[PDB]
Amino acid sequence: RDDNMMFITKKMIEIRNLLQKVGQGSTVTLPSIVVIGSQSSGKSSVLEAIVGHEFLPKGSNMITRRPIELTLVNDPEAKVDYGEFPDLGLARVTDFSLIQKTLTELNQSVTDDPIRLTIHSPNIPDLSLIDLPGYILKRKITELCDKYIRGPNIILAISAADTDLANSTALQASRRVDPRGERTIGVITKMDLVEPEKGAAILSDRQYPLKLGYVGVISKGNLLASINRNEKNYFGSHPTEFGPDSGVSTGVMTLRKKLLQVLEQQMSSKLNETTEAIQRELEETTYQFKVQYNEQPMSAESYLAASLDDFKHQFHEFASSFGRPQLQTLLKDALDQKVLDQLAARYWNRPIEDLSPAPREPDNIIDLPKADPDSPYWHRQLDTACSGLTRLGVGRLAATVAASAIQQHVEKLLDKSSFAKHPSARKVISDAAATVLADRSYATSDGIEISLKPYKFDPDIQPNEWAQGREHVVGVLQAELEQCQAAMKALENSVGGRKKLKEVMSFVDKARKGEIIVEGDHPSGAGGFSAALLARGREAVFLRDRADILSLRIQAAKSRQCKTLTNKYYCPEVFLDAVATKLAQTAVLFLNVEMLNDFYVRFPREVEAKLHEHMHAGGGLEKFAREDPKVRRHLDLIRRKELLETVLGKIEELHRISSG
Repeated sequence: RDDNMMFITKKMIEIRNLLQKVGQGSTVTLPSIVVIGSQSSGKSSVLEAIVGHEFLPKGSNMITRRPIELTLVNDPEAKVDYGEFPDLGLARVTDFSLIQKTLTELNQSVTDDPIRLTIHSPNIPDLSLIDLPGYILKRKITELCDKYIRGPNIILAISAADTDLANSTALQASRRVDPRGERTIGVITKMDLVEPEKGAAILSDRQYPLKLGYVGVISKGNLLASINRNEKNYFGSHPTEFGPDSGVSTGVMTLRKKLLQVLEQQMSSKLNETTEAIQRELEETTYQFKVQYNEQPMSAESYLAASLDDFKHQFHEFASSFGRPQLQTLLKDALDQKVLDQLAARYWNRPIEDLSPAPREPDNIIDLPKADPDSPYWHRQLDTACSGLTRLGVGRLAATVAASAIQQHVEKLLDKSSFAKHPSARKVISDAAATVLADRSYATSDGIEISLKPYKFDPDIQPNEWAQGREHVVGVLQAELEQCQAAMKALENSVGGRKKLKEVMSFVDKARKGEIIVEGDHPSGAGGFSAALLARGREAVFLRDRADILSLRIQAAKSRQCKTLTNKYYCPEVFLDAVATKLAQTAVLFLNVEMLNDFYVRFPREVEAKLHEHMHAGGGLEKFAREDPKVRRHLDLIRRKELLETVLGKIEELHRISSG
């Protein structure tokens, strides 16, 4: 008739689960029933726990590496037998076969954390037992068991009637950690297959007595009531031995009632000291919240928003920094390299292989200053050079160059930004920039080609542009010369002595004249030189000839005859650089408007949308907060304080219920 006892035990198991949810070792907890049993005694254990409420998944092949915190609720007003998982909150399971597949899947998965469980049934009384592995690597299981039983939990030991009592590791360890036998109750299972003379012997024992006594039961829809009826009728077979007025106590209902009483008593006793300790740790947590974070509230979404605004301000400063002259230098450099490409491909020497060269005799690159001004060869050469340079993918070159530049700045800005950690969000940002630039790339390119269409027809060069082209050509050409000489010296140091590479140069020059010819029947050795030495000699001769042409053409570009633009066909370098600079600058105008400005406008919106879709689609906002240690400690402190507050509230409500 102790409905109020039922309610008070319910409130206390609730507050226990709350304390468990503030964390392990981060607070004091309330006791509960710990069950232990030997191999046979533990099969009878899991079977006992089954029949203690209703059929649930146990046994079979179990790792038992993780305990199972069963928290039961008295379930009036609900007419369906449903059990739910707290970690998978708000998810209910109707059939315990699904619970079978789930918790046995957690079994096969195997941290040492115990899985919590909650089951509601009107038949079952609210309780709080935890099932750890039964005794049978095996040293570790006994370590965890010992650790669990040493603390003042109400330990529930089971023992099969077949095994001797002094042989059961369940009762033996029960007596190991509890010599008085004051906080342990015993259950003798599989008791149907013994004589009731054994029943009185095992259940009523003076060899290893204990308070709370032993309780013998035979454990094995409507399975609860079925096992109940079996308990009621089995004892009619031998009523005088274990029946009314017999000292022993049996059946499942009595075991459950006793469990409720003992749990209520032990828990209620520890309740006062636990309560005082919780009040202390709430005081301390509040103190740390004041001193270290100045009581500043924090949420994951707040962190994400603030850091995103920081990144946006940083990007704004960058965009104010970037502008158009940077594009000017970038494009003008790329077109410098293109000018070099054209001049080499149309005027200068080629790569080197063993076959002797075609003569190219009628006109040569060095007679250019003193050649016929009306020369069809030179006219055609400079004209096809300019046509080739202009009718090149200058649009796609500008688009891809500006794209790589912007993306590089975005990744660097990210490196210095608040998104240094959280690599997932960082990748979302970078990929957003990449997709915006990719979207604008084609339109930028095609538009640049259209804007260049009039300079493709007549890129008329003004004298000032010509002088600019002269000054720039000198620097570009001389820089290329220095690169050639550096690669030459590197070739010398690579091959060995300068004299050796000079010898291989003599051989390659000999093969380049008529003085010697070689056939390709043996591609391993030609001359007194190896195949690799020969290849390196070819590259060395190429570098030599290109270097000589380069210095000669630098002197020619510095000549007085190149001062005026009227002999453009005599000075292709300066002319091509003038064309390159002009194309570069007008392409830079169109690029800056179209691609750059579209990036400055679309980039923040794309960041916002893709980040939202990531954080809300992946549930990755909470993990995003978890990634940074400082904010993780901050949110952990806030959650801890809130949890302790709600716990104290429940305790005060309970104390109100039992005081008035």
